[PDB]
Amino acid sequence: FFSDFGLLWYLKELRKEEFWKFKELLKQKFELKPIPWAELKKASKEDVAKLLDKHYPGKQAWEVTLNLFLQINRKDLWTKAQEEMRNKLL
Repeated sequence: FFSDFGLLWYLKELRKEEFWKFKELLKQKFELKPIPWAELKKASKEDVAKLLDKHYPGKQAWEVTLNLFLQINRKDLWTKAQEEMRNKLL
């Protein structure tokens, strides 16, 4: 939860139907290659965090997750996460 690049801290806060929509959007500018649905179909929140690190180096994993936070109506997590990042500039 406390790893310097870890997103699981934010992913755990998704409601059950927010998490499912997050996974749905991971399947589809977002030029990169999507995660297969095979991995996503059964994937818990812990599975997704691992899958985001497998398929996207850290900088991209964050950019995709932040953007998806905005699309599933979780602005609060988008701004909490930005805040963690900006705070490390101090």
